[PDB]
Amino acid sequence: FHKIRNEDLIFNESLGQGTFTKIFKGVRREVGDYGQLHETEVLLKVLDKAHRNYSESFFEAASMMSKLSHKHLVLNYGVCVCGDENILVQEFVKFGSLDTYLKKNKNCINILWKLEVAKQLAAAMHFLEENTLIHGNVCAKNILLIREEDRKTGNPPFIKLSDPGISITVLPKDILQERIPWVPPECIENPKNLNLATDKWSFGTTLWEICSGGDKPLSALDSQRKLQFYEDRHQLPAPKAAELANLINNCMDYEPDHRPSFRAIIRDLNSL
Ligand SMILES: Nc1cnc(-c2cc(N)nc3[nH]ccc23)cn1
Repeated sequence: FHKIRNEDLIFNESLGQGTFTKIFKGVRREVGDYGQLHETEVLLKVLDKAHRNYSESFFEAASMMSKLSHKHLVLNYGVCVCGDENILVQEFVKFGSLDTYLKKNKNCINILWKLEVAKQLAAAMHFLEENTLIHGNVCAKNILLIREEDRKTGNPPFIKLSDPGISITVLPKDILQERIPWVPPECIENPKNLNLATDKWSFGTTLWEICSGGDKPLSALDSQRKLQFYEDRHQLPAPKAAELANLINNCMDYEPDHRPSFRAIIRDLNSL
């Protein structure tokens, strides 16, 4: 990772919190192409000082995202590890993450919008699958909206997949259980089972989010009941707009080896 000095970063408003992290809007002062000076809007993702012992996994997450370059993967600009800070500096995405956007625009997101976003996410995951690169935390909170749909010019929405954060292979068990049903059953059994099939399950859960208007699946269940949901081999209810429900359930297969390739997922989406 490129090293960015603290002096070149300005922290502005808080945008929220993640697992052992806090996120801010900020500005990066930099020399850009042709030697021009720029003040660039950035997302600043800060590891909590109390959780400094996760710094390797925290940065390994971003390192994953920058191993490869792709139009549907968030851009990491660098890191700031001056002083006692562990900061990831990322591109600033004006419209934020899809969990919020789906709730706020629930009245005007239709089947075609959801299909286009699902296709784009499946394209990103196919690229990761072809490169045998595990993401490990696919969810609507980690999908960023670069561009809104503009029917007046035909333009579809455009999304990117953000970094997974600290890996489920190192997080406390209680956090993994709270993350059912994004974390697949085999990873609740043994977080070391994380592998490419993990991301097919979580893609199903994310498609359920995209079809459910801001709702979080199983949010009414406490952690014990989420565990028992897996023990009883239940599936998520179909979204009211159920066009993708069979794909959701085929991806959320309790047998990891039976989950379909992202090539097959893409062919299924193109059939609709
Ligand atoms: N790479 C990223 C990631 N998230 C945002 C973002 C934008 C916004 N308008 N509100 C937000 N609220 C929380 C996060 C966020 C921006 N850029």
